[PDB]
Amino acid sequence: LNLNIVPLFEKTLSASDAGRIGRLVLPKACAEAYFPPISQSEGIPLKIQDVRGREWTFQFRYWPNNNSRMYVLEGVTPCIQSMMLQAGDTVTFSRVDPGGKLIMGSRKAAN
Amino acid sequence: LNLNIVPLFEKTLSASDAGRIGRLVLPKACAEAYFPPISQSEGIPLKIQDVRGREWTFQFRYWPNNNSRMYVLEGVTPCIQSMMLQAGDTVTFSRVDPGGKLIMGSRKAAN
Amino acid sequence: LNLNIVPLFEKTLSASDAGRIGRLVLPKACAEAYFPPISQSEGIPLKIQDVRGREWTFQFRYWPNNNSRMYVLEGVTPCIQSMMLQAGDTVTFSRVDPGGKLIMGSRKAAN
Amino acid sequence: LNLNIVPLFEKTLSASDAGRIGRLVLPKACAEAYFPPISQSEGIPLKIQDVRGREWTFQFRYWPNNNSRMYVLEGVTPCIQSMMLQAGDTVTFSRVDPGGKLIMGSRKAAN
DNA sequence: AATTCTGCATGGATT
DNA sequence: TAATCCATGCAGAAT
DNA sequence: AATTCTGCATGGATT
DNA sequence: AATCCATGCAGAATT
DNA sequence: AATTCTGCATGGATT
DNA sequence: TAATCCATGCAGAAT
Repeated sequence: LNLNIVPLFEKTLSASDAGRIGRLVLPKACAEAYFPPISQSEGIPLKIQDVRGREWTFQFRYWPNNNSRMYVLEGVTPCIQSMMLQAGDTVTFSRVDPGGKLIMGSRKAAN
Repeated sequence: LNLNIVPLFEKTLSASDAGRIGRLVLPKACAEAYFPPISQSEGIPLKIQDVRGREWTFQFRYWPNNNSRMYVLEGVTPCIQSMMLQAGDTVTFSRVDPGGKLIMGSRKAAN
Repeated sequence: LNLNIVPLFEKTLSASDAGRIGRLVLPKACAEAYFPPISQSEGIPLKIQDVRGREWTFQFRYWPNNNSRMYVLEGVTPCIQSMMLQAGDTVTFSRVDPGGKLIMGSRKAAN
Repeated sequence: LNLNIVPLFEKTLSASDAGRIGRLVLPKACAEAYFPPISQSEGIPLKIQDVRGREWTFQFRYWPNNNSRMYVLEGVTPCIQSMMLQAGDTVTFSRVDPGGKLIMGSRKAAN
């Protein structure tokens, strides 16, 4: 056995995503591409560690938006600014295979 | 099957660690607590991935010093340069189980 | 407020303890005297600090094994090795008061 | 090489401690009992490891207050936020030997 | 030549 | 004091 | 044109 | 009547 | 009353 | 233009 980290996708935080309300809008291509598929209104909870083993629990959810859905991680506020990261910076999602483990990272703006 | 990340230790890079000399000094308590034990001064190769998939292979090695040992990773220059680390930034090592895979991260210095 | 460590109990590591499977077999008297009570043998996740300050989360669990049980901590091998313990060395458990925080420690064998 | 944690003391975080001023009042009894002695208002830098192995540097310092002193750690807001603590939670300090290193941990309020 | 690379030595800071 | 640790110095070996 | 920083000062709250 | 600490607060320093 | 949170629905952006 | 996406606004809800 030998494991490998695979990057899945990335999101740069909007002002809305960052803090306050507590939800992060996931790019919908990426959300269904790499995260679990859900049809249920309020979808599954997701559990994801960072590189230091710090576990986080979000609710992975949709909103019907017109014809199609809008994807969110709810319950993000501790993670964002327990990792002390504000708006316009980027949060990253990767995966450990085999086993499909979700791990997240975070890069601050280029300047 | 469920996988789990545990933090191992951190090192804040000295000018020699980030220097062109291409070596990183590991604290001896941390090297023996968390990296595989080594008998021969000629070390062992260690492979370490970051969040973004970029794997590195360093030589984990020691030097006789007084009577005790001094521990180093050699071959970090590709890694330093690539994640763009300077002296005073911090490199962190944590580990994935089962499989004892080594993963690294980094935070930039506060100023 | 001022804090106090109370020693609870010791185990001499068996050849089966830690190792590839990574479980530490607890004497049933000590698990029920000192660890939180558990009804289902799935157990609970338990958090324990080692003599290095490091916190770990192991699974506190049993197997029924006829009427009586056999109790284990799972996920101990990185921690045991961190303390440089080998079979025949000793694993120790202590309590911090107030608060009953559990500490996992170690003294190596008489030779 | 005998490893051993010694617990030193605890403090319950006030709204000013958990606040964003970033100074933590050490009770003068504990501050003089366990931290290195300081003669002069201008403090010394102090390094404290957290339970997950990350190093933090605060300023250990005092203020004249009536005839006696009032002691503080400055620069705690990122660290306090890191442990997801708020007013009424508890911060604890221990001393890992060999090396006399300070460890800071924390348990959240009873609810 | 003169520079870089290797392996250990040494010394400032801390326990 | 006495001891330890680790950032860096600095002598050969090698470009 | 604030906010944050400082260096305390004051006062509520325990004995 | 003491003492200790959570917080007020009034200038200085920094947007 | 009056701020917080839920679940959308609107409309600028970016294919 | 065409269709979505996604940043955010904003009413019934709920504290």
